Amino acid sequence: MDTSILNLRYESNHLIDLSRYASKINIGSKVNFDPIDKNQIQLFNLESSKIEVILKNAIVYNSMYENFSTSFWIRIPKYFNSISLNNEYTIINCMENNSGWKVSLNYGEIIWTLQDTQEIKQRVVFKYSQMINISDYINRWIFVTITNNRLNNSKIYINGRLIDQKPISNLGNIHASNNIMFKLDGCRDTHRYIWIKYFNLFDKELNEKEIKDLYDNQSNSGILKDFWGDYLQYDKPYYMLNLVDPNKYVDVNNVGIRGYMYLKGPRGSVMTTNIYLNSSLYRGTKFIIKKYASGNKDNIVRNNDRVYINVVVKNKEYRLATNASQAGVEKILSALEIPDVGNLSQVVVMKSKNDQGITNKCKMNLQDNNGNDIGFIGFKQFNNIAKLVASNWYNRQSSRTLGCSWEFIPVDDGWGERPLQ
Ligand SMILES: CC(=O)N[C@H]1[C@H](O[C@@H]2[C@H](O)[C@@H](O)[C@H](O[C@H]3[C@H](O)[C@@H](O)[C@H](O)O[C@@H]3CO)O[C@@H]2CO)O[C@H](CO)[C@H](O)[C@@H]1O[C@@H]1O[C@H](CO)[C@H](O)[C@H](O)[C@H]1O
Repeated sequence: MDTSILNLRYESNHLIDLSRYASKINIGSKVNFDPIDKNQIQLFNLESSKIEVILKNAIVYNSMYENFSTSFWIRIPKYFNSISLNNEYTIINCMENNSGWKVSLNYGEIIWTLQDTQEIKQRVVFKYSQMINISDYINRWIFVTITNNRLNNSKIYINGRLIDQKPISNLGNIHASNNIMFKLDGCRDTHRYIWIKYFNLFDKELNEKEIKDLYDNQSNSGILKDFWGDYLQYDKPYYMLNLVDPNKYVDVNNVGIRGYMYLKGPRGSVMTTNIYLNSSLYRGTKFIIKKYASGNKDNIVRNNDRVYINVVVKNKEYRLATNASQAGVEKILSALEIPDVGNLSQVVVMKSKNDQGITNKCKMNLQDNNGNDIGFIGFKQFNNIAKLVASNWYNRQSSRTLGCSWEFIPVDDGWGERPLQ
């Protein structure tokens, strides 16, 4: 039982339809594909930055009663300018002669619109704030699912969860376009772009289980993610965020075995008046993940990869390490001269999943040199200083949010902050 009417995927050297219908795909000259993952497609605010799918005539939506759904991932750069404030722009267009469906965006909004041949319309909308300290949505990959049941509602899901639903049983015949245009249409911000991936159309209303499964399956959950949702990489400098203490950042008081890594504050804020106000993300000692036991030639960090962690202090690389030999649960982490690590413990097991199954935010399980767990890396308040530690206390704990959850943040043009140093 195959409900896919379009499944747009990058294979070999081409974007192609992997559905049974084999619709034709025309790509403009200014479409960018991410080298690390060519399924990630960047569309600028330019006439030539477009992808047009010409649908088989027989699968064009033209009905009073047929249910259908769409799914895709999107990464939306922060809105930077007041010209975006009240400017709805189409991004995925299947409207013709004022009937059909489309996906549009606006300041802090993702919008679905349906319209019948008598111009009766209904919309469902996801809204997100740009005035939030740490956003789950701004410039981070979002999984969108929209379902349409002609007997009752359109529904919009975000990361597998229902956000909005609205009645559409009053709409009559909807006759959509023969082509789907992926293109910024009516956007007045000349600098705007989006990233998109994994666009699908389905000839049914997807149920909650199907949507959750699709989210889980397209998540690439064997691969660790950076803060934006891209693949976490080796050899790439990252700023660290601890989710349980998000107003602080990592620093090293002094390099060497008598120093320690710790959380210090304030992070401070980035703002453009009445457009955004967020915590500064480009703060503290950068981490670089290094290959240790990975067999893959590529630069991708996978679940259970055994690695080293380097830390950058005054533009020079040091090794994250601890002495595991004294009794005591928490092992304070230091930044060591790489040539002088000696018999200190440094091997880290990178985790994208809680157990074989359940996906968690990044964790780093430090090993001793006999291969026993020293514990997940987090932090411990030693009176007035929160020092970074590895601690098996974390390993024994529920599935609540703990101090061992981290995000890895690289500099990205959709965020727009300037690195201070
Ligand atoms: C709440 C707390 O401190 N939890 C610790 C845990 O501490 C245990 C025990 O819970 C605690 O009551 C006791 O604290 C007493 C102290 O030892 C005495 O010297 C003092 O006179 O009075 C204190 C209160 O009676 O200490 C115990 C440990 O010696 O110990 C575990 C390790 O087994 C953890 O350290 C736990 O704190 C967690 O540590 C985590 C990292 O491992 C992480 O940082 C968590 O933030 C933190 O909750």
